[PDB]
Amino acid sequence: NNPFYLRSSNSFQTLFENQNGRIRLLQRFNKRSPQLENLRDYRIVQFQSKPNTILLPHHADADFLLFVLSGRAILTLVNNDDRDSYNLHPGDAQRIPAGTTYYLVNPHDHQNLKIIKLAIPVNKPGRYDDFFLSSTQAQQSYLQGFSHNILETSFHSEFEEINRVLLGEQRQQEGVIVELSKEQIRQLSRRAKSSSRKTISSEDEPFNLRSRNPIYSNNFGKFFEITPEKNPQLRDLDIFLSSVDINEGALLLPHFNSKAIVILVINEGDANIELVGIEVQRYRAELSEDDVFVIPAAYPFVVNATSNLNFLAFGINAENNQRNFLAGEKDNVVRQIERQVQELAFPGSAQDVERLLKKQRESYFVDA
Amino acid sequence: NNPFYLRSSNSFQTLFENQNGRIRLLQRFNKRSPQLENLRDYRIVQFQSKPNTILLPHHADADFLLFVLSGRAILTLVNNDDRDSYNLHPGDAQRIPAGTTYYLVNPHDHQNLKIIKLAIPVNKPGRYDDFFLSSTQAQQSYLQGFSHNILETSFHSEFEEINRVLLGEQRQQEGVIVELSKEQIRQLSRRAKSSSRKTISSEDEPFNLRSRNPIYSNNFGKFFEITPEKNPQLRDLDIFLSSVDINEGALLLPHFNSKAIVILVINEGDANIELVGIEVQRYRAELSEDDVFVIPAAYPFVVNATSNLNFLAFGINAENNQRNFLAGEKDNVVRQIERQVQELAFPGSAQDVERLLKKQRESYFVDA
Amino acid sequence: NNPFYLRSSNSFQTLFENQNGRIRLLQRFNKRSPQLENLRDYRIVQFQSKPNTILLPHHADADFLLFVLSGRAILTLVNNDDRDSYNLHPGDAQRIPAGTTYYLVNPHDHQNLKIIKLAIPVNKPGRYDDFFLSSTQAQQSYLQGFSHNILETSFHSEFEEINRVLLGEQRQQEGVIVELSKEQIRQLSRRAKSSSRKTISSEDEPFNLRSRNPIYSNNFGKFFEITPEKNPQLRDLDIFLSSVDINEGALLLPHFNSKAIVILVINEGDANIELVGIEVQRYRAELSEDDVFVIPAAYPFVVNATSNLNFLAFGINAENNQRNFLAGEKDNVVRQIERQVQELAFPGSAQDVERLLKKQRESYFVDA
Repeated sequence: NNPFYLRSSNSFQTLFENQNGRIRLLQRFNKRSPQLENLRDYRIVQFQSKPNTILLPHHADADFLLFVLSGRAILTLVNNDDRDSYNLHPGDAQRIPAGTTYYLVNPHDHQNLKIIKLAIPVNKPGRYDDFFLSSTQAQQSYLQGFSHNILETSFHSEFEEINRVLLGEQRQQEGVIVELSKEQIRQLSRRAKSSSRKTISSEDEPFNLRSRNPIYSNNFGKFFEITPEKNPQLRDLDIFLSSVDINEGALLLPHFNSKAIVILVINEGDANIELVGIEVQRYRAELSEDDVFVIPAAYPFVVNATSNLNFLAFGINAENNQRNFLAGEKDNVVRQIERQVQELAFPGSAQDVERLLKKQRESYFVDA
Repeated sequence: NNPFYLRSSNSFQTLFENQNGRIRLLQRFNKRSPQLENLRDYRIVQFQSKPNTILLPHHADADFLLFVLSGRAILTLVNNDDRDSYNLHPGDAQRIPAGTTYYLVNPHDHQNLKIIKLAIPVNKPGRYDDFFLSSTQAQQSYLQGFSHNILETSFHSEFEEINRVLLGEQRQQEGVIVELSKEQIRQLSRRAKSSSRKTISSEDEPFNLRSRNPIYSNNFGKFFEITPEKNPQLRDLDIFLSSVDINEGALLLPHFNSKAIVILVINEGDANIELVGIEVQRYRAELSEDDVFVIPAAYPFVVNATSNLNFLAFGINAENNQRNFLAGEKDNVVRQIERQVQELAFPGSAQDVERLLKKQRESYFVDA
Repeated sequence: NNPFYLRSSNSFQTLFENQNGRIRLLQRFNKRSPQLENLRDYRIVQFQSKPNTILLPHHADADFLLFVLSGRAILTLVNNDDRDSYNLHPGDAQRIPAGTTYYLVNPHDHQNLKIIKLAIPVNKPGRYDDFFLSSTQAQQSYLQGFSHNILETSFHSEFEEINRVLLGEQRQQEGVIVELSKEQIRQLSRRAKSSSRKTISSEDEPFNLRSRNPIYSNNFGKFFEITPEKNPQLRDLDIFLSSVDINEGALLLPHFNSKAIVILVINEGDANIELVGIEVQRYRAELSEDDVFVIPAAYPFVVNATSNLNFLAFGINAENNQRNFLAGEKDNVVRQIERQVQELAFPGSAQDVERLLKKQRESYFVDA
């Protein structure tokens, strides 16, 4: 019973699912246990869709920070007078302001589209609703919420017309993810602007973690990260994003984040995490794809890859976060203690400590 | 019965009242429905007073954003070394910072003074107290909480003297709102600064809503709005103000605010409102003068004026809010949706959708 | 039963205590009484250690605003690639960011080190844990929370040696505050930056409150105060500091803060305090060394020193706070009400109210 571990097979609630894909909402971080209370305004959403599909137009009373784990997506946000459309590849991230109507195409022919969105609801901490403009066997259009008179007046048309064309009270679709012809992807994709090296510090276009060099990278791992200091959209959310690769049989060395609260999601592969909290308490879990683990701020932890692994991290409370390592040569806080203090904090000579800590000649990732 | 509707006769508690005026406090938004949790920091206050009256000096442990619905006022904020007096007219808005001693005159001879303020308590979320300096048959001066010995040392006088002059333990007024002579309004007014075109973006002086052009206006209504982007006091509170007129028998077309939570207050007239939440849920209400209605962020709604109508609205969480209309020609999000997506999202041809969405030819306000 | 008085003897919990000093954590501000709910993210920590001692390296999931009440300290913050020592004197303040490893030396040979820190926990509002790197008879190292296998791989070493050097499962020390030699204090002191007049507005270094002229000073009292206006560290936190000396038999005149919530801490001496809330409510307490008292924003209060007195104040919600006195010549709000409104608000003529407010020729501090 590890409250910071959310196994994908029992921590989600399906919101919409059919033959074309699925939208699952993670359980609230706080309802499991009160140690995660300052995550109460955040939810994780998972979106997955079959090739040649579109998620129909809708908005939500929540900001979404979306990140493409794998596949390809056309994300099109439709404003009251304009339309922004973006071509997303793995590693691409983009903020969707609360209450923006958008739709989401998977234009690939064989690859499934895998998206995670950090949701930030506006009206009530941690709970929001999807408002679907469309009419569909799964859900009613929100335009159906207005009376016959009000609708007739607003559309300057008889109710029969507006019901036949918009609502369908057979003629309507089956779900909120539906299939596309080739011709329509051919037209829906061809206005979509793609992320670039020149977008890493843009205020509107999508940006990509992996388009820049890792902060740490050796023969055993790669750690990509983008922080509020570099991106104004992450600056506004006070969030950082990381995407880290670990070879099978290697680990990310024990470390902790000074002030950021980390939500990590397994994208591919499996891994063993150990987490330390306060006499000390060991928190352990064995993870697989779609699993979620949360590292409270300043709690040390380690990630031991048991297969080839990638995970995404969301860093809440991100501003001026420091990643402090407890082993290895680079970024090792323990080795920065004055020698006389090392002497008194541990049982052992200064030189006996100094020698023990110099042994691991590598940094960040090592072989296991 | 609609948790977002707050009928004026059932939703206000009277804080003070007598023959000269009255002050009432709206109920906590998050008590009425735990659906309005992110409004818990805010309260609505309604102030009304007769001609040639004054609300005596006091302060509160809340920020106020006050707005003059109708009538005329002199607002005087007293500082520890200074004093600022303002000449206020219908549409005039001003922030009173938390803990600022002030008093408030109705200088008019025949017109009642009607004011609404948005309260933002400091010590407890959504709860604050008024601290009256005056000693009055309806509340004790907060000077009276100090003991006799501390009073005498503080003021360097016998308690008899300070009691006689400050407290009167008859010689004191009957309530906190009391009548004024003509001579005194004469004296109290001749240093009051008035709002003006150049005050539209001050941090000091009152700014008037309806002194710029309306952002939408046609033959059926007018929509005045000032946002954080134009006025620095509104930027600090992160609030927008609107004032909107609607001719009897017209309506504000269905629309939603992308991210702003709106508290609206009926200033004059009668209206029916329809609000759509989530299968859809219809929330409907018939409103009149002094009633309040709350629209959560990204919930669509309509407002149908059954008599000539003016309402005031406060937008919580206002920065970069977008107003998205669902019908009419201008700022219509539905009509920004790509055509092939309209075909897949509604049960009807692409031309069938385009043809209906053009039928309504007006924007914003239409005749019912 | 004053819900704003936090008597030392029954409002603290001992976190650590041994022969060389002790750390204590004040009870939650809100668990006391629902009146202080907007202080639920804050906690007070009292620190005290004997001469020639050191607090062993640790970090916490909280920001600390620490303040030296009396004595001398070397504060060393160790970063992942750097180290920063500071030489602290009474009045010195420094923010220790969350998750910053640090150790705290008392280099004095006779005087104790009295420190208070304002904690702002990161993961759960108002609740944090200390993460000691050291393996001591009083607490396990958090490195012990990782498994045998993991620790071997990370430190490239057999578990016997890791255990034999860092953990020691007799060789280790008794508590988290331990004694120091004179060789060691020599060495830990010779790079220790010391606050001065060019750090008053640093974003990094200690700044001394008492190195500037006080804001109020006369023959009875001294009132030093530094605010977020002039120091970026306090600006990020939205906190002011004050330290005020009052001679025995003198008193701080009745006053309120407009918008700041004040946590005061008796450093040295005894005082009677009258607090006034809302008919009016009298709140009284006899304070002495280490007591804590909260003054909600906009509540008038008075400090009557019954022995030579110094206290420290944290002003939460500090930006643009105004201090309004209610007696004396300078910064007296009551003396700024127009004559005619003084005529209406008190049962005494304007001439009688004029004479009585003028009678206290002194300001801020006066003699009892």
